[PDB]
Amino acid sequence: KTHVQLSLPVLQVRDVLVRGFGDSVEEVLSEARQHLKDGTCGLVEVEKGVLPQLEQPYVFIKRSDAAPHGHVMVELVAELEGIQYGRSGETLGVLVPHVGEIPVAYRKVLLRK
Repeated sequence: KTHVQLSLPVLQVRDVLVRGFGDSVEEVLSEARQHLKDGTCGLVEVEKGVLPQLEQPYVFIKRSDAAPHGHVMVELVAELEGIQYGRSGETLGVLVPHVGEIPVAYRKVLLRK
């Protein structure tokens, strides 16, 4: 399927144990997609002071359209030293590995895969 319904655990930035997906734009997009498929991907909501506490390159989920079955349609955009790889809508948050942190909420998304 071109899209997959996912419920992403929303993590507090200070709880996150693994603060990025790797060391290159291509690697972080690769790893983000693998973790989304394996159900091992978390979401951190972006506010003042969040991104400097995480590791670049960043992987964002961005709204790709204006929400089937309550799932917002999203795609992946990476960012490294202020340059983004991909073009999309509003940021829903930054993706990180999930390694058993307790979430505060869930974010239902339809991931363009």
